[PDB]
This record gives sequence, C-alpha cells and structure tokens, in this order.
Amino acid sequence: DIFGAIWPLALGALKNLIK
Repeated sequence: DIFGAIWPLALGALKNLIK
C-alpha cells in the first residue's frame, strides 16, 4: 500500500525538528 511516499514525509518532519 502507501508505505513508501509517507516515509520521506515523516523523515522530512523529524529533520526540520532538530536537523
């Protein structure tokens, strides 16, 4: 299912947090 496009998203969110 949609388990590849939602990955780069959560990763980009944790980056703007403290990265």
